[PDB]
Amino acid sequence: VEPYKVNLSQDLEHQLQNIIQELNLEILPPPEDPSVPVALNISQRQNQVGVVPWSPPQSNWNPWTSSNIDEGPLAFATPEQISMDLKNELMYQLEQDHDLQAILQERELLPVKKFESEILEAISQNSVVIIRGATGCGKTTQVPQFILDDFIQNDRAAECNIVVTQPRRISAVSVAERVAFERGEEPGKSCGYSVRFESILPRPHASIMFCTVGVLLRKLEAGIRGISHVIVDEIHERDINTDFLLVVLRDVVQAYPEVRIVLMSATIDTSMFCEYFFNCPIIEVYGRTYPVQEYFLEDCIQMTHFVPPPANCNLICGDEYGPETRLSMSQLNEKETPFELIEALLKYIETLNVPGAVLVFLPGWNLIYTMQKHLEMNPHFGSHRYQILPLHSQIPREEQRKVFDPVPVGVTKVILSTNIAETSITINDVVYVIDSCKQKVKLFTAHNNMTNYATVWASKTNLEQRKGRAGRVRPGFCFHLCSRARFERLETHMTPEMFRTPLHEIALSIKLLRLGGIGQFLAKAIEPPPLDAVIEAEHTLRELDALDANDELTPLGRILAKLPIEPRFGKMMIMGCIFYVGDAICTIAAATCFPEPFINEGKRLGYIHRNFAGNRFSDHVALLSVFQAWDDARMGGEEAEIRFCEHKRLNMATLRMTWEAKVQLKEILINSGFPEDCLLTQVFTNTGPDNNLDVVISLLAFGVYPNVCYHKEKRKILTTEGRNALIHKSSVNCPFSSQDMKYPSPFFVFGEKIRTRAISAKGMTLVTPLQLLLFASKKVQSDGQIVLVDDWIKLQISHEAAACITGLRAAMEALVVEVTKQPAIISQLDPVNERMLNMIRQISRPSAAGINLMI
Ligand SMILES: Cc1cccnc1-c1csc(C(=O)Nc2cc(Cl)cc(NS(C)(=O)=O)c2)c1
Ligand SMILES: Nc1ncnc2c1ncn2[C@@H]1O[C@H](COP(=O)(O)OP(=O)(O)O)[C@@H](O)[C@H]1O
Ligand SMILES: [Mg+2]
Repeated sequence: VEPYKVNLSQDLEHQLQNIIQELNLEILPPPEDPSVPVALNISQRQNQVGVVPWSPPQSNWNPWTSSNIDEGPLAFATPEQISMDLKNELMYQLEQDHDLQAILQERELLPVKKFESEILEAISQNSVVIIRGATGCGKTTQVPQFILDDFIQNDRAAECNIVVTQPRRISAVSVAERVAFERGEEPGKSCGYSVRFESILPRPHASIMFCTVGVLLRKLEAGIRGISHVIVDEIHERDINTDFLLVVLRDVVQAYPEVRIVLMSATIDTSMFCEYFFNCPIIEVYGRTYPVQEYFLEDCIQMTHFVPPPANCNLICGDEYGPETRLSMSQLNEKETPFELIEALLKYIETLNVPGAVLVFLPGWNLIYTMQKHLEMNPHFGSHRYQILPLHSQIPREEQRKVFDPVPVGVTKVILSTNIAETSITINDVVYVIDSCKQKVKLFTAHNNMTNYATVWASKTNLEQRKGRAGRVRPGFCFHLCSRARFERLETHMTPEMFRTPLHEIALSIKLLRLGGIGQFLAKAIEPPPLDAVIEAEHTLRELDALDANDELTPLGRILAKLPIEPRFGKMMIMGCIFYVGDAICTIAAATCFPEPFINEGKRLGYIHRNFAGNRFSDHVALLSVFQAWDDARMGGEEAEIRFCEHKRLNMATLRMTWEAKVQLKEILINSGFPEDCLLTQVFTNTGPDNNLDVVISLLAFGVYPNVCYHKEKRKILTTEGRNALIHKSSVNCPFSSQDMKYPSPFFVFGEKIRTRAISAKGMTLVTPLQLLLFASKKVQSDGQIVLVDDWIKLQISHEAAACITGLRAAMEALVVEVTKQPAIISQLDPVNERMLNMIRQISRPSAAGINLMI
């Protein structure tokens, strides 16, 4: 499209030239001929292979707080006292609690129970152990208890502190709350969880800490201090952080052979892990399972006499089935889930007349919420006959526990669940399974910066373990919604995350923990990542100045490594602190770790939701506005909060988690030397002119880069690549069917590129051309009249202004490096550097680009 004109005032034009002359930067001269455009865009230490240090549990050391015990009963108490005190407390609890006895009886029926003696024997004599058994035997909930009680009953409760790693956030919290119940406790006594931005630490001795691997790695700066056993759960799922930890722990096992690693896996080939850990023993666990009659899409269409509404493996069909079964299946698009058939399959399950729950496997939040409303709109699937419980990570823990509840007699329990119900948790009374045969994976391509949340085909392993969910109670049934032809064009195993995930967050961990070369360390992985991913990670971190030319951790990189956030968002927060808008930026950063706090239900945003935006045309401004209004409503107590959150249609749980995350991000910046006065909550207006919010949007543009786009007409936008895309339906910038939005700038930075039959941009914020050139661009080529931004945008703007705004970028990044050496210096900055920040504040203003949002 034709270049967008930028109306820079003459006063601003000269101010930019002044500060560049004061900063001792030259204006790169124009090109001799417009044909050749000039580009305006402008330690000696090494590490060796070291091991993470280890030490066993002490009496006076708290492993969770990583501190000494000076005051309290266990201050200077002996290991022998503690051992008896905890034993006597447990032995008294068991005989005085008839409710705990009933629970302790349920435990001793679990298939894993009859292997207890063997597991304890293996772990006691061998460093590393693999506990292999079918999903639902009780590996996760019982093994850590067997190990703890074995030390308690034998008067060694002081010599036991267990770490249990889980792949998912909800697994670590659920299991903590479940094992707590199984000991008649709440989390905080002998059982605790530690996840990103949430923790209930357990007691200092005879304790189990359930956690995500990410948390554990961030706490290993000091080393594995005061831990006897490290249990790595659900290794078969091949979480990238789990794979990485197994590299770290194998080095720990070798240097400190007294430590006790315990790997626990579903029914897969564990030779790869066995060989990796020096041919360690494999304890086989198993209970009674029933043969499950497995059906494919052909069987499902024939048994139900189904007819769909008005390469592809549906066009291929077995010749042993009926003619109409062939013709019906043909009309089903395999890149959809057959919603109407699942509804018809539920009806068939009734006709069989054998009471049991139906576990439906769907990919992601989107298709489960679609399946739910689809059913409930049919009165037949009401409370009278049916109980439809959704099961994904983003549900409240109130509703996640309701899947385990028995239902009233003559009612069917249908679980619309994700891959969480595959191997992580087992549901009881499951006789029926409907497998969509799909997975939702986070595929990232760094060349165009596309976050592809794609629905892809599951493996034979997945189908085999999804089938196994039906055969725990009685002879079950599994309904695969994939052709017999498709089952052949399916892989044996899924691509492990290590092969298809960005490694820059693992690369910082490697350097922070001082484990040597990024490539050197990652070469020791059980299945090393692709070369191009390691090169990309090293390049990305060198660009941010997180690493130097020798690939060693800079003072900036050290901060980014300690922040549990995308390194680029980490740098955005550091810059926020220099501009004294740290709190706002910490809020924005935190918000990216949780779902949108707005309850939309799929439909476009109403008045209430859009009113938070103001005149800024920003989902990010809307989010900050919600937090300013919600934080005020909190002062009226817990009930006033619930009334505000329900009146405005906000997820109160999401706002609380985000705020707690913001406080923890703020905490790490303080500990890094940043002053508190640059992180104080500041009042702002989302309609009136506000210079603090102008800067916040500028630093936002830096953060989400290279997610920039240009608006065409209606919902159509063109991306960084120069390809057409759509404004997401959930955005405040998304118009209604008719009324076209007159945007005062066609430019937008945004959060992520959700791919669904097209390119859609979610979490959109309006930016001015000055912000584009300053923070939201790398390559800028000028021909004297027209500048070319990243070879996809042309601006009819002054050559001197473009070179000067590009000057400020380099000046700003130069200041960040100087600030990260001693963050205290942001309070007392050089007069020239304060004048450079004031000039960034100036071009941040809408007025500086000839725009008035009020009009
Ligand atoms: C609340 C508080 C007050 C003071 C200090 N710290 C915390 C805290 C918040 S979260 C947390 C944690 O996650 N600690 C933690 C987890 C894991 Cl998984 C292991 C180990 N111990 S170690 C390194 O492995 O020896 C330790 C501690
Ligand atoms: N929150 C819970 N509510 C009810 N039962 C549960 C809960 N968590 C686990 N269980 C039960 O514990 C048993 C084993 O669970 P788990 O330890 O996760 O097994 P594994 O890790 O071997 O697959 C199952 O019968 C399951 O139903
Ligand atoms: Mg398990």
